[PDB]
Amino acid sequence: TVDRYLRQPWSVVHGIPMVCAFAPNWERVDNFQSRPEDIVVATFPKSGTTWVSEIVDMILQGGDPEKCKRDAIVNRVPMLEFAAPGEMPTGSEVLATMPSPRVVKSHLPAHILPKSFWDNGCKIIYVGRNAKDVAVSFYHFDLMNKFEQHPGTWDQYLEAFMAGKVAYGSWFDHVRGYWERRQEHPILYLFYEDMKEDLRREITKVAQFLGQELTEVALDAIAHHTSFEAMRDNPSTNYSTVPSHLMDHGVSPFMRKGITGDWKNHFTVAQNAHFDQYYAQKMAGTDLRFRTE
Ligand SMILES: Nc1ncnc2c1ncn2[C@@H]1O[C@H](COP(=O)(O)O)[C@@H](OP(=O)(O)O)[C@H]1O
Ligand SMILES: Oc1ccccc1Br
Repeated sequence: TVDRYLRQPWSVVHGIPMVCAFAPNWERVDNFQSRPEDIVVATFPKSGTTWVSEIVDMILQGGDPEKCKRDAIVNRVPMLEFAAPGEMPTGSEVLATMPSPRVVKSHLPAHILPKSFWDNGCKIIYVGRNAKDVAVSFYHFDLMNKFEQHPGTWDQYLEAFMAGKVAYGSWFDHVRGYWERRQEHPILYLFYEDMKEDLRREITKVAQFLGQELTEVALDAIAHHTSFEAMRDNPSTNYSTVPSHLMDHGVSPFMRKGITGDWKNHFTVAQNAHFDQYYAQKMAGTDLRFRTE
């Protein structure tokens, strides 16, 4: 019954391209009832959502791995806007029966994140990643995720990505939006590259933002269980339990490569030069900066 929604071109909601299966009955997102205690993990897709979600859930468990093994991260951290009409309950429905503090995954741009989150002052942890690696990760993600419009070739996908036509829209608007919205809201704004550089440093910042104290032992336990290699091999976090007819894990696994700089293995010389010129124009007039190396 969900099949008619899969592998369809993007729908649109509030002017933002949307996963086809997610777009119907969008009032469930507009009118989502948040709780003041909700923790929002917000990202442009493929920017480290799963990685930070597992860290957050681990902090809430005091660093105990086994409370995070009992269920897959897609059930422990539902995505707000997820829907699979006729096969699965929506993310919003699932969240209503979760005890507090709810950890809420979402990829919505800040200006269409449900206004309840802003009015309850919910803590938001945003994760940004450099646009080149995001493009690469999101291309391979769409090759394997049947919810997505098929991306065709990489060169055509990169063009769509730069023009903000992919699901959830313009990367440039997405990352700048949450960067500026911290002026009126508590937002911890993390960078994927900083987490590659020094993961324990970034865990400590997440912990302080959530008001949690971590012993030295728990910090090491969290870092040990959120390494790329650990999360790739963990069935609870590597999405290998998602059914085959929704994600073709053989095309590309979710825990694909987990590095910074895989763009160098995908951008052609020409694509790289054209991207850099366009990026520099788009990112002028913001102090927000990312690292590609
Ligand atoms: N512990 C970890 N360390 C590093 N990268 C991780 C990671 N867990 C997930 N990732 C990477 O995060 C990306 C997925 O992002 P999201 O969780 O927002 O969907 C993928 O990037 P790659 O496709 O470049 O490998 C995935 O490999
Ligand atoms: O399920 C998805 C669809 C599109 C982008 C990210 C995710 Br996660």
